[PDB]
Amino acid sequence: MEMEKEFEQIDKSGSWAAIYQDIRHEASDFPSRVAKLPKNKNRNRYRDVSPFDHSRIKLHQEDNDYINASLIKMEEAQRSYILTQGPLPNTVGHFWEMVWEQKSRGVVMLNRVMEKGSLKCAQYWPQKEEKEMIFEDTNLKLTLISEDIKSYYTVRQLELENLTTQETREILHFHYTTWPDFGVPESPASFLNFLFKVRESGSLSPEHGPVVVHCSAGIGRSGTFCLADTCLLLMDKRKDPSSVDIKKVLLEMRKFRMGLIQTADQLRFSYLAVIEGAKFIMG
Ligand SMILES: N#Cc1ccc(O)cc1F
Repeated sequence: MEMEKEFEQIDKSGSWAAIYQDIRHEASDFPSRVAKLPKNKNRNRYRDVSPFDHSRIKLHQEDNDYINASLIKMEEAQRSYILTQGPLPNTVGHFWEMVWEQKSRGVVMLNRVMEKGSLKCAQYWPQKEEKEMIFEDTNLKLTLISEDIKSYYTVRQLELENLTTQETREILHFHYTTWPDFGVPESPASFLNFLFKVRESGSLSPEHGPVVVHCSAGIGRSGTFCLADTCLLLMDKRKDPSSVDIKKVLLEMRKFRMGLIQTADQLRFSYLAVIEGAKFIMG
């Protein structure tokens, strides 16, 4: 079926939970043996969210190459993404090592450091220009260059220096700051505006390594971001945009990382975002 009318048909019939459970039943199951080794317990935020072995990002280190991060490669859309958990106190250096090694231009953050009164990820970037951060375990230095605070999101320019080679690179930090503590946003308008700002920066384009996207677990809000982006790109590329099937795209993405889209409300919100976004691309 088309999307917008499949949408109204699920709303009128109140069957979002049944649709979402079908997706969960059909999703791929692949091994995640490296994630579950005992030496990696303090590298995982949640015991039930792990990268598959076949798609995990490897750190260029001979001691321990593990990080909770997955490469999502979308062949028809010609887009790639790295989805990862919010960094932990003992993985902030690994996080920036990955950004460096994979040649990423942008980092997309969809959570606040504290939500619901608890810490959802480490304070992994510097908050003042004159107070830089040094990660001694991976030999990297990170400096805040500028910050632009808007009503729904903040954009930061950062400098990452590889202290071994003295090479430097500019990284863009796109921080969506207004996702509610419970539920999903009422309108997709500010999320779409944010997606378009990431696109306009070059961070999603083939001349750079894959964008790094995270929330707390790296599957829920993060899944919504890449699902919406890929669906809108396919609608631009194809002769028949109504042929784009969001449930099929989500199942393809779940071949590369488990659990993408965590609730039926997040599924409905993804439909809403793609529907409204398709009108702005042209309406
Ligand atoms: N990209 C892409 C893509 C194309 C067709 C499909 O059924 C699912 C997909 F993710």
